[PDB]
Amino acid sequence: SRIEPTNRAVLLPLGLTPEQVSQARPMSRALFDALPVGPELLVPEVPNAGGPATFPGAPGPIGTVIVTPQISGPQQYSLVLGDGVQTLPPLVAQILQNAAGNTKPLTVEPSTLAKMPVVNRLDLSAYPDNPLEVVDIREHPST
Amino acid sequence: SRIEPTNRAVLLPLGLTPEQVSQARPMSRALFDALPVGPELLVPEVPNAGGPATFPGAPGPIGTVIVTPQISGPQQYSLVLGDGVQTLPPLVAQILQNAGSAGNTKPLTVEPSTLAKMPVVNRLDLSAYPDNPLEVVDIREHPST
Repeated sequence: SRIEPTNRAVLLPLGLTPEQVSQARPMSRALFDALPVGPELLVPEVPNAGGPATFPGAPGPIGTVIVTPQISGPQQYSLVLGDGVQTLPPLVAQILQNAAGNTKPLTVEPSTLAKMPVVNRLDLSAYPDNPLEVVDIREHPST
Repeated sequence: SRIEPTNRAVLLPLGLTPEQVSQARPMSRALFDALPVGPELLVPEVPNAGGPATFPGAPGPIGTVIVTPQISGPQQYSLVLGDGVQTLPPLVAQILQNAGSAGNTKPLTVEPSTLAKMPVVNRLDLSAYPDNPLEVVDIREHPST
């Protein structure tokens, strides 16, 4: 999956550094063809951000982020889609929380959030669960 | 590598103590010649310190330490040079603050959106220092090397 050096918004949550991105070692043309391609590691774009929602009871316009606490376990983050909401993992939410944007998401009650319709339309496959454990090539010269 | 007992700014972050260093045991001439010499453990000499930056929007004078807020992910320290900023390892940032204190005790906190505009530059060598505290061996239990 492709990455860029200037995009502090995606590097900072992921744990990468611009130097560590620009100074990486070369790769053979043969290995580059064997590996299947993933999407760009970029801030996931939301279509028609700021528009009105299709469903009743929506806490806000398209592209806004909503969060609800729990009695136990972590807080459940979510984003407003055109036809509903989709739950997002913490690391994905941290990407969106960086542009400036709002200082905090819309806080809401668990029951109303459970009553709203859930949709799945934005791809999360490329983003991980925790900061990446980047292998230091000087000690591991082969892949 | 050489180190001096008067430089409290470097002894403390590494995990050394002035008395401990002064009471170190002898070394034979035979072993002194065998070991290769490495660069000295001293405070990094940042060039042209204190002047204004060339690039726009610089958060402070050349040589100030910058950090980013913890809410946006693991904190990355950096140094502002004349033409841009270069990253710093955690252990070295502590030495620059302690030595370059002159009464100041903390860095300037800046957000990612304003940080991303600053150009990246690499103009000083910093690979000598380790990335974590020194596990100094208590010589009474290991008198041979």
